[PDB]
Amino acid sequence: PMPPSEFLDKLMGKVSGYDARIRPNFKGPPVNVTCNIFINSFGSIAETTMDYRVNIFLRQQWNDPRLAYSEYPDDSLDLDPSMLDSIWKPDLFFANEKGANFHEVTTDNKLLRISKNGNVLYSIRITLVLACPMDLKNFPMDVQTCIMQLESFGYTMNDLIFEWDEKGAVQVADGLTLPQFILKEEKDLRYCTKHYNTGKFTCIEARFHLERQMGYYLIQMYIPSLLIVILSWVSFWINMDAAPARVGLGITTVLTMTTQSSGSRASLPKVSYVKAIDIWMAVCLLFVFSALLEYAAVNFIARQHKELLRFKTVEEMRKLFISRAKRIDTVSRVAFPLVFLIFNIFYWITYKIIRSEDIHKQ
Amino acid sequence: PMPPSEFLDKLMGKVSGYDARIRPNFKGPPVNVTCNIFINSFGSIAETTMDYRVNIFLRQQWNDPRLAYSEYPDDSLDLDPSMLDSIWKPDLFFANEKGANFHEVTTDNKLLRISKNGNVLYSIRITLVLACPMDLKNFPMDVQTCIMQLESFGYTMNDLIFEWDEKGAVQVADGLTLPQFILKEEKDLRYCTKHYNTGKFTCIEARFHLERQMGYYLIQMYIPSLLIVILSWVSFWINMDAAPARVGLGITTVLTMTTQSSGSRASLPKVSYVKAIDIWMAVCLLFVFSALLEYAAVNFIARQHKELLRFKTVEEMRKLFISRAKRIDTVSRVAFPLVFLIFNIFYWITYKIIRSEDIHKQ
Amino acid sequence: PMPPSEFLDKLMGKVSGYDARIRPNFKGPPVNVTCNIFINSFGSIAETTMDYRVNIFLRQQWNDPRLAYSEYPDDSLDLDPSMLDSIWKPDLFFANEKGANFHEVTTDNKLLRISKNGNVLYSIRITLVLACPMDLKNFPMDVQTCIMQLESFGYTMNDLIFEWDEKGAVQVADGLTLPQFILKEEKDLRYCTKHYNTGKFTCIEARFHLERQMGYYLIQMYIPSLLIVILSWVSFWINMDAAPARVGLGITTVLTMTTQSSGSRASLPKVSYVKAIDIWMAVCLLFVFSALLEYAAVNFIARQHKELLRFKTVEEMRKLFISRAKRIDTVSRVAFPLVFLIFNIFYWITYKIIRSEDIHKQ
Amino acid sequence: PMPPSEFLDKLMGKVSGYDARIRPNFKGPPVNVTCNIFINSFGSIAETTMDYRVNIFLRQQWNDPRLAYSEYPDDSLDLDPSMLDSIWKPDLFFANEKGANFHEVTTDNKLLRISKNGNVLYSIRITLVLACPMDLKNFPMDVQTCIMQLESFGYTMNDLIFEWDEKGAVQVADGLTLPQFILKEEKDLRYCTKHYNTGKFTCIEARFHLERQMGYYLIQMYIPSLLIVILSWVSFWINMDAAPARVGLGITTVLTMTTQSSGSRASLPKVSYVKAIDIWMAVCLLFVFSALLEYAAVNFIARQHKELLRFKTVEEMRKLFISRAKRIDTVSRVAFPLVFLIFNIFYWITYKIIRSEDIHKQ
Amino acid sequence: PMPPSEFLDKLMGKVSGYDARIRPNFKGPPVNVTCNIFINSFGSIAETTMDYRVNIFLRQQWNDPRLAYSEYPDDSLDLDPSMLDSIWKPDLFFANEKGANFHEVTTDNKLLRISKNGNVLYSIRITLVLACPMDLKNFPMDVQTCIMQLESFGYTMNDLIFEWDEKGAVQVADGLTLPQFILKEEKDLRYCTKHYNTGKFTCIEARFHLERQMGYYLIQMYIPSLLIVILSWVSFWINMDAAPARVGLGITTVLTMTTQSSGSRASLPKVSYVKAIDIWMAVCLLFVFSALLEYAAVNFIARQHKELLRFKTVEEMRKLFISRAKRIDTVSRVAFPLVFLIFNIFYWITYKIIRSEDIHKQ
Ligand SMILES: CC[C@H](C)[C@H]1O[C@]2(CC[C@@H]1C)C[C@@H]1C[C@@H](C/C=C(\C)[C@@H](O[C@H]3C[C@H](OC)[C@@H](O[C@H]4C[C@H](OC)[C@@H](O)[C@H](C)O4)[C@H](C)O3)[C@@H](C)/C=C\C=C3\CO[C@@H]4[C@H](O)C(C)=C[C@@H](C(=O)O1)[C@]34O)O2
Ligand SMILES: CC[C@H](C)[C@H]1O[C@]2(CC[C@@H]1C)C[C@@H]1C[C@@H](C/C=C(\C)[C@@H](O[C@H]3C[C@H](OC)[C@@H](O[C@H]4C[C@H](OC)[C@@H](O)[C@H](C)O4)[C@H](C)O3)[C@@H](C)/C=C\C=C3\CO[C@@H]4[C@H](O)C(C)=C[C@@H](C(=O)O1)[C@]34O)O2
Ligand SMILES: CC[C@H](C)[C@H]1O[C@]2(CC[C@@H]1C)C[C@@H]1C[C@@H](C/C=C(\C)[C@@H](O[C@H]3C[C@H](OC)[C@@H](O[C@H]4C[C@H](OC)[C@@H](O)[C@H](C)O4)[C@H](C)O3)[C@@H](C)/C=C\C=C3\CO[C@@H]4[C@H](O)C(C)=C[C@@H](C(=O)O1)[C@]34O)O2
Repeated sequence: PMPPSEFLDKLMGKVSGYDARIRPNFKGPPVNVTCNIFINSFGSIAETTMDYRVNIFLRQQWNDPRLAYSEYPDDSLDLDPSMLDSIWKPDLFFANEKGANFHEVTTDNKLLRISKNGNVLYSIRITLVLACPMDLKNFPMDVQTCIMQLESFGYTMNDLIFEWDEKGAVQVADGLTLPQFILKEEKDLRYCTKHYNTGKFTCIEARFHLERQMGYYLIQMYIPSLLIVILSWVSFWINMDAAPARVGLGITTVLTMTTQSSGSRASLPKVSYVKAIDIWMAVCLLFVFSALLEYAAVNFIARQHKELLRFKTVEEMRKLFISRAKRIDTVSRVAFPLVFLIFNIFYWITYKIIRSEDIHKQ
Repeated sequence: PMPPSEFLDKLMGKVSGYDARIRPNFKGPPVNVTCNIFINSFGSIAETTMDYRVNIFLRQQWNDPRLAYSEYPDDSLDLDPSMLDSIWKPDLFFANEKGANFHEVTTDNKLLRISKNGNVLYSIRITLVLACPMDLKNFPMDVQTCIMQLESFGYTMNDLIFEWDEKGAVQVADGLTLPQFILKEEKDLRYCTKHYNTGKFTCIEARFHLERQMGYYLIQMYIPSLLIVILSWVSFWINMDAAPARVGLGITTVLTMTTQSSGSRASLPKVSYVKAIDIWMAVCLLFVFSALLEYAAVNFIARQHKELLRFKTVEEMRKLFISRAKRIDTVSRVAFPLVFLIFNIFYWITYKIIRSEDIHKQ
Repeated sequence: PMPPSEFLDKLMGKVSGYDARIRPNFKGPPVNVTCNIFINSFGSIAETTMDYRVNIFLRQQWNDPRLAYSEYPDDSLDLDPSMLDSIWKPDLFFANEKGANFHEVTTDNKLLRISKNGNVLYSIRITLVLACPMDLKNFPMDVQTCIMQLESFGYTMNDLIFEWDEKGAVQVADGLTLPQFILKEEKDLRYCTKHYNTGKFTCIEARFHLERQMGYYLIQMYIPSLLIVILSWVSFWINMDAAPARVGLGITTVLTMTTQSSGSRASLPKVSYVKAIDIWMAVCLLFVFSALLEYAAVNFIARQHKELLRFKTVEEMRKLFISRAKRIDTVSRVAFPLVFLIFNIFYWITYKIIRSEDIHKQ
Repeated sequence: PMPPSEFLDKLMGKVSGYDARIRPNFKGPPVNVTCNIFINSFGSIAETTMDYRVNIFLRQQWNDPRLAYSEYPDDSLDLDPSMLDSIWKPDLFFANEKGANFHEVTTDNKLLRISKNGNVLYSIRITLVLACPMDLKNFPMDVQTCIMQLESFGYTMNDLIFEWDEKGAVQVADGLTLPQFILKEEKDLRYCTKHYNTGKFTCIEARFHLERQMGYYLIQMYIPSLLIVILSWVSFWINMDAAPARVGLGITTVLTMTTQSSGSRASLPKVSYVKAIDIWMAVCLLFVFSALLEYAAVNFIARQHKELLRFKTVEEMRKLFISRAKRIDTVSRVAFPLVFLIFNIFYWITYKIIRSEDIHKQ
Repeated sequence: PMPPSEFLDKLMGKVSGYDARIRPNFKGPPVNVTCNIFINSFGSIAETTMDYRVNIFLRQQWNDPRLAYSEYPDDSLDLDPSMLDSIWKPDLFFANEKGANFHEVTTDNKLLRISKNGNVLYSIRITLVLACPMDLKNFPMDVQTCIMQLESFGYTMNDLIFEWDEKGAVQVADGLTLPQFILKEEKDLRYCTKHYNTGKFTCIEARFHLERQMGYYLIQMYIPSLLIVILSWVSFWINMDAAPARVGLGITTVLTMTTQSSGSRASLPKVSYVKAIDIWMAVCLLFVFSALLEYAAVNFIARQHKELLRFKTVEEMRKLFISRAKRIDTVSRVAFPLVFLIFNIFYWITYKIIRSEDIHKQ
C-alpha cells in the first residue's frame, strides 16, 4: 500500500544517514565484490599496435548493509538507472586499456538491482581497446593469450577485495565468431595483486587463448612462393645456349620472390626476432638463387668450352665439357624438387610439433 | 483561456505526483512500445571491418496514464524538446553497434508529442555504426543481410515489451541510393528475445537484404584477367626459335597475373575460406602457367632435335621432331581458347544458379 | 538613465511571463524565419565518401512580440551571447550532414541582437560535413551540384515556416578559392517541403554548381597515356628479325598501360557505370594491344616464309612474303597515328559538346 | 589584515554591481585589447589539406574600471583560474581554423592576473589547426606565408577594438625547430578589418614567412632522375647490332622515369598549374625518350643498309650508311650530356633568380 | 565514536574557512610539491610525426596546513575521489604534449589521501601524446632521448615550486617491453626553469634514453641490398658475347636497388641531413652501377675488336683486344667483392665507434 516515491527517496535521502561517499561497513572488514563479464563483441584485433577491442557487460555484485529494506515483500526490485549518483559504486579500472567509453545512446546503458538483504547488482556496457602484448615467434600458426586485468584505484587490499564469480567465469555470446582467430573454450582465472609504493591493490584477471586460423595464410603466402619455386624449376628444361631466356627467367623469379617477401611482412610490427615466414621466404629465395647460380656455372663451363674450341685433345675435351654441362642439368632437374620436398616435410612437421608443444604447455 | 505555462508545469511539477523515475502503471502489466524507424541515410559500407553507417529517425510510441489531460480540447499538442528530462523515456540500446552519437546542432534533434489520452511520440535522430557479420563465400555476387537489433537494458520482459509497428515497418527515404549495393524492397521483421543470467529482455530486429552490384567488378577485375590470358594466347603465334621472346612474354604474363590477383584481394578481410575471385584468378593463372609449360615442352623437343642433329635415320627423326613440334603448337592454338570458353560458361552458369539459389532460399 | 542589469533581467525574468519554451504568438499564424548563410570556408571535397566540408555563418531572423521594448531609444542593442538559454531559438537541422560541431574557442561563437520592434538576429558559426551524392558519368570534366538542405525538427508547417532572404542569397567570402574546383557565381534557391507520417516540415535548400578543373587531369592522366601509345608506335621502326626487341617493347607497353589504368581509378568510389577515363584508357590499351597483334601477324608471315624456304616457285613466293611483310609495316606506320588522331578529335569534341550540354541544361 | 575570501567575493559578488554580461565602460568609447601570442609548438604542416598546427599562449590585455581595488597594497595579485566565469572575458575567434581545443589536463590551462588600476591579463593555451592557402608555383624551393587571423564575434568596431602589442609582436620559443621548413626572423603585423552586412568587426593578423628547406628534395628527387639520365647515356656505348640490349635499356629507363615522376607528385594537392618538378621531370623524360628515338633512327639506317645489301654502287653505299650510323652515335655521345649540362645551369640559375625575386618582393 | 560524515564535511564546509581558491599558507613561502610518476604503458612511438604515447600515474605530494586534523587517531585516512572539487589541487601541465585525456571509466581514476599533519597524496592516471624532437643522424642505430616536461600555469616561482622525489625518480612497471626500442635503466632528472615576460615558472623534466634495436633493420634492409650486390657480381661470370643477358641483369639490379632505397625511406620524416641508410644504399647502388659500367667498357672494347676485324697487324691486335677484354673480367671478378668487403668493415666499425661515442657522451 505504500507509494514508491517516498520509499525510493527514503533510502537515498539526506534525512537518512546513507552518506554515499563513505564505503559500506566502514572501519571493518573489506568489501567483497564478485565480478562476471559477458563478452558481447570481440574482434578488431590488430597486430601492428598490439591491441584488441571488446564489448563487455560488466556485472559487479557487492553487499551494502545500509541499503537493506524490510517494508516491501518483493525480493528483486529492479530500479531506474538515473539515481546511480549516490549508491557507492565501487571503483574499478582496467590496467591495460585505451578508450573505454560508456554508451549514452537513448539512455545510459546501466542496470541497478538492489535485493532485500542488501545485495546490489550493477551492470554497465563498455567497449575497451584492451592492449595486450603478443609473441610473434611463429607467425602463421600461433596461440595468442590476451590478458584482461581489472583492478581498483584508491582503495587498498584491506578495504576492497575483488573476486571472480563461482558460477561460471566469462560468458561469451552465442553465435560470436572471429574472422581471423578461434576462441578457445576454457579461460584462465588467475588473480594477481599489484604492489605499489602507496599500497597493494586488489586485481583479478582473465586470459583468452586465441588460436590463429591457418586457412588464409596458406592461400595468400605459401602457395605463391611455391609457384615461384616451381617456375624456377621450369627454367632447367630450357636450352642452355638460349642465355637471355634462362637468365631473364631466373632473375625475374628472384625479384618477385624478394617483393613477395617484402610485402607479406608489411602488416606486422617491427619485431626483432626471426619468425616462421622469415624462414620460409628465406629458404624459397635461397632455392631460386641457387637455380640462378646453377645456370651461371653451366654457362661458365660452356664458356671454357667455347674458348678452348676457337682461338690437341680437342674432341675429347669438347666431349668432357658438353657431357659435364649436360650432367649438371640432368642431376639438377631431379635434385632440386626432391630436396625441396625434404625441406617442406621437415619444416611442416617441426612446426606441427612446436605448435602442439605450445598447445600442451599452454 | 488557460495560459500554457501553468499547464505545462502542472503535469511535470513536483506538486504533481508524476515521479519520472517510476515507470507507468507500476506493479502491473508491461508497457508496450511500438517502434518504427526511418532510414535517412544508409551507406559507408566497409568490408574490412564488417560494419555500416545508418542515419535513422527512431520513433517510439508508448502510453502513459499519468500524462493524460482533459482541460485542453486539442488532440496533438506538439511540445518543446527541452523538457524531456522527466517524461520517462524508455531505455533502448542497439545490440551490435559502435559510435551512436546524438545530433546537437542548433538544438537537440528531438520530437515530443503527447496525445490527449496519454499516447507519447518520441523521435530522435541518431547515426549508428552498426556492425554486421558478412559471409564472403561468393565475393563478386552476393546478397548480404544486415541485422539491426533494438533491445532494452535494465527492464525485463515482464516490465517492458518492444513491438514493431503494424502500419509499415521501415520507411526508407525517397531518392536514397547506394553506390555499391542495391537495397531490396522487402524487409524482415523477426523479433527474438535474448536470455541472460539476470533475466530475459525484449528485443526486436530488422533485416535489410543488400544485393551487391556486379558492374564495377566486371570492369576492374574480370576483363584485365581476360586481357592477360589473351596475351598468353598471342604467345603461340611467335616463332619457336625465338626463345627469349616467347619466354619473356610468358614470364611477364605470369608475373602480372600474380600481382593482379594479389591486388584485388587487398580491400578485403583476412577470411579463411575460398571465394569466387580466388577460383577465377586461380584458373586464369593456371592457364598462363600452362602456356609457359607448353613452350617449355616445345623447346625441349627442339633441344632433342638439335642434339641428335649435331654431335642413322637422321632425316626422318628430324622430320618427326619438327612435325611433332609443329603439331603441338597447332593443336594448342585451337585447344587453349576453346577450353577457356568452356570454363567460362561453366563458371558463369554455376554462379548464376548459386546466386539464384541464394535469392530463392533467402 | 536606467541601468542595464535590471533591463536585461526584466525581459527574461521569471517575474515576466516570457516562457521561452512557448513559441511566439502561440495559437496563431506560423513564425516566419529568414535565413542567409555566409560561406567562410569551402573545401575538403572527397569523392570516395561523397561529402564536403563547409564553414558557414548561419544567420536566422525572426520576430518575437514579447521581446519588444519601448524604454531605451537605441535600435540595435547588441547583447552578450551567454544569455541565449531562454530566447526561443528556432530548431534547425541540416538534412544531409555528418559532424556539425559548434565552435567553443575562447567563447561560444554566437551573435544575439534584438531590435526595438522585436526582430531577433541569431548568428552561429558551424562546420558541417555535408554529404552530397555525385554523378560520375564524365570523370575528368563534370559539373557537380552540391545540395545543402535546412529543415526543422518538431515543428510542422503550420507552426514554423522557413524562407530564404530577399537581399542576396548566399554570401561567399572574398578571396575564397578551391584547388580542384571552380565555384559558379549563381546559386539556386529551390525550397521543397518534406512530408513524413508525423506531418509536413518546412525546408529550404541551396545548390552550388561546382565546375571540376581540367588542368590536373590533363597532366597526370592524359599525357602519360599518349607517351605509352607513342612508344608503341616507335616499335614499328625496329627490325622485324629482332623478335625479342619488338615483343618485349610491346609487352611492356601493354603492362604499363594496364597499371596506369588501374592506378588512375584508385581514388574513386566503386561506381557501376562507364566513365570517360574508362573509355580513354580502354582505347589507348586497345591501340597498344593492336600494335602487339600486328607484330604477331608479321612474325607469323615470316614463319611461313622460313618454313617454305628451308625443309618450286620458291623465289617469287619469298618475294611475295617479304613484300607483304614489308607492306604491313609500311601501311601500319602511317595508319596507326592517323586513326589515333581521328579518335582524339572525335572524343574531345563529343565531350566538349556533352560538357556544354550539361552547362546549358544545368 | 583583511582576509582574502571576502575581498575576492566582494568584486564578483551579486551584492556588487559588477554584471559580467555588460561590457566595461558601457555606452562609451570602445574597449582596447592588446594581444601578444607565444608560439610554443609549430609544425605538422601538411600540403595536401593545406593546414598547419600551432600551440599558442594567447595573452589578452584590457582595462576594466569596475575591477579596480584600492584596499590591498600589492600591484600584481595573481588569481586562481576557477573564477573566470564572471570577469567579462572578450570574445575572440580565429577566422581560418579547425579544431581549436582547450587543454583540460590536471587543471584548465588558464592565467588570470588583475592589476590594481584595472588592467587584466588573460592567458590561455590552445592548439589550432590553422588553415592557410599555399601557392605551389615552385615546389622544391618556395617561401610560404602562413596567415593567422584573430577577430571578434558579436561586438562591432565601435564597441571592441583589437590591437597588437608594441613591445614585441610574436614570441617564438627558444630551441623551436621545424624539420621541413625554416621560420624567418621577421613577422608582419598587418591588421585588416572585415566588413559584413551585420557590421564591421575588428581583426588583427600575423604572417609567418616559411622557407622550405631544399636538402631533402635534392636527395630524394633530383639525384635519382640524374641517375636515370646517366644510364640512358650509357646506352650509347653498347653495340648497335645488339638490338634487344639497347632497346630494353632505353625502354626500362623511360618506364622508371615515368613511375618516378608519378611517385614524386603523390604527396601533393591536385593543383592545376605547372610546378617546377613538372618541368624537371618533363625535361629528364624528354632526354631519355630522345635517346630511344636516336637508337630507333640508327637501327632504321641499318635496316636500309641490310635491305640494300641482301635482296650497283653497293660498296660505297654500305660505307655511307655505316659511316653515317657511326657518326650519329659519335656525335650523340658528346651532344647529349653537354645539352643536359646547359639545361641544368639554365634551370638552376632561373630558379635561383626567381627564388631571390620572391624573397626580395616578399 | 565520531561519525564520519560531519568530519568530512567539517574540513571542506563553508562554515569552515577553507577557501579552496586560496593557496595554502597565503602571503608566505612558496608551496613545495614533490612529484613521482609511474610509467604504466610506454609505446606507440612514431617517427614521422615525432611523438610517443605514455600512460603515467602522476603522484603529487604537497602540504596543506588548514587540512590538518587532530580528532581521529588514524594516520592515512584514504578518501573518496568525488570530493576533489575543493581541495586546492595544484596546477600542472605538460609543456610538450597533445591529447592528455583523463580516464572516466567506471569512476574517475583518482586517488586522494590526506595525512594527519596535512600531507596530501594526489594520484591521477593520464595518457599523454608527448611530442619529442628526435635526431636522425644515424638511422639504423641511435639513442633517442625523449623529454617529458612538467610545469605550472598561473603560479610563479615565488608562489609554487616543483621538485622531484628523493626516494626513486620514475617507476617503470615490471614486465614492460617495447617492440622497437630498449629503455635504459638510468633516467636523468634535470630541472630547468622557463622564463616568460609574465614571469618565471617552476618546471621539472625527466629524460628517457631509448636504444633503437638493430635486429629488424638488419633483416629488412641490409640483407636484401647484399642480395642485389651479389647478383650483380653474378653477372661477371656470364658470357661477354651474350649482350642482352648481361645488360638486362645489370639494368634490373640497378632498378630494384633504386626502388628498395626509395621504399626504405618511406616511413620517415622529410629530414634534410644525410642518414646512415642513405650512405649504405648509395654505396650499394654505386656498386651495381659500376658493374654495369664495367660491362659497357667490355662491350666497347669488343666493338673496337669487331670493327677492326670486319670492314695489317690484325691477328695480334685481335689478341690484344680479346686478352684485354678477358683481363678486365678476370680482375673485376676478384676486385669487386674485396673492395665491397673493405667498405663493409670500414662502415661497420665507424658506426660502431660513433654509436659507442654517442653512448659515452650521452
Ligand atoms: C573484351 C575483353 C578483351 C580482353 C578486350 O579488352 C580490351 C581491348 C581488346 C581486348 C580484346 C580490354 C579492355 C577494354 C576493351 C575495349 C572494350 C570497350 C571499350 C568497353 O568494354 C565494353 C564491354 C563491357 O562488357 C564486358 C560493357 O560493359 C557494360 C556492362 C554493364 O551492362 C551489362 C553496364 O555497366 C554498362 C552498359 O557497361 C561495355 C559496353 O563496355 C570498355 C568500357 C571496358 C572497360 C575498360 C576498363 C577501363 O579500366 C579497366 C582496367 O583498369 C584495365 C586495367 C584497362 C581496361 C581494359 O581492360 O580494357 C578496363 O578493363 O579492350
Ligand atoms: C606532348 C605529349 C608527348 C607524349 C610528349 O610527352 C613528353 C615528352 C615528349 C613527348 C612527345 C611527355 C610529357 C611532357 C613532354 C614535354 C612537354 C612540356 C615540358 C610540358 O607540356 C606542355 C604541354 C601542356 O599541354 C598539353 C601545357 O599545359 C598547359 C595546360 C593549361 O593550359 C591550357 C595550363 O594548366 C598550363 C598553361 O599548362 C604546358 C605548356 O606544358 C610539360 C609541363 C607537361 C607535363 C609533364 C608531366 C609531369 O608529370 C607527369 C606525369 O607524372 C608523367 C609520368 C611524366 C610527364 C610527362 O608525361 O612528360 C608528366 O606528364 O615530354
Ligand atoms: C647472407 C646474405 C646473402 C645475400 C644471402 O641472402 C639469402 C640467400 C643466400 C644469400 C647468399 C638472402 C636472405 C636470407 C639468406 C638465408 C640465411 C638464413 C635463412 C637467415 O639468415 C641468418 C643470418 C642472420 O644474420 C645476418 C641471423 O640473424 C640473427 C640476427 C640476430 O642475432 C645477432 C638475432 O635477431 C637472430 C638470432 O637472428 C640469422 C641466424 O639468420 C634468414 C633468417 C635471414 C632473414 C631473411 C629475410 C626474410 O625477409 C627478408 C626480406 O623480406 C627479403 C626480401 C628476403 C630475405 C632474404 O633476404 O634472404 C629476408 O632478408 O639467403
